[PDB]
Amino acid sequence: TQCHYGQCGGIGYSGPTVCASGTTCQVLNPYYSQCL
Repeated sequence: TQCHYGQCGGIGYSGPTVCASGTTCQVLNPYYSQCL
């Protein structure tokens, strides 16, 4: 599960795309999305 302040991933991310329960995957950049 993607951790708080972890990259849930933007375009081309093949890792943990699901954020921790209570955190939301927020796109900060097209490729950088973070779980806040």
